[PDB]
Amino acid sequence: PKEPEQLRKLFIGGLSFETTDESLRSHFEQWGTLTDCVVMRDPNTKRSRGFGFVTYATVEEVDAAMNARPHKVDGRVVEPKRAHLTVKKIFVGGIKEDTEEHHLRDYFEQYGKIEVIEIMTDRGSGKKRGFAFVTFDDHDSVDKIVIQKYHTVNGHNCEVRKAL
Ligand SMILES: CCNc1ccc(C)nn1
Repeated sequence: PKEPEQLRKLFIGGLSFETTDESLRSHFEQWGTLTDCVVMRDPNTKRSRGFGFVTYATVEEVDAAMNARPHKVDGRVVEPKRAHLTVKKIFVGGIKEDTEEHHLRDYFEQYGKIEVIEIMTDRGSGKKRGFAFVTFDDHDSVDKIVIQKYHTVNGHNCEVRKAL
């Protein structure tokens, strides 16, 4: 059936205070069907809080919207994020001693543009320790990676988390 609603949402920060439900929707409907679109407002003044959210029908639509950044909405470049600890680096554990840089590259390059691959080695012996760090040029790669239940790299079932 339908992917969980939480995984179909984009929070949108940095809105122009003149953006409305209607103008935010007209913008983001370019990349898919929107089931919901709200600008957050003060309950008493109705003045914009400067952020909102949109909900797409599918995760592929969320991907399309993030691939179309930067978004200029009503004259202002906004900041869309998936459902925040916003980082560009992941820890990859469980890769043992036989996983190479090209294994990590070939797998993770389909999530985002890779800038650094660091396979960790023992400070004394030089032996591989069984984990690595991958740095991307942008946070959405990481956000897509860490919501997956599973990552299989070089036949290993890997543990992947955000790295600070
Ligand atoms: C040690 C390998 N480092 C990297 C960095 C970036 C890319 C794309 N591939 N490999």
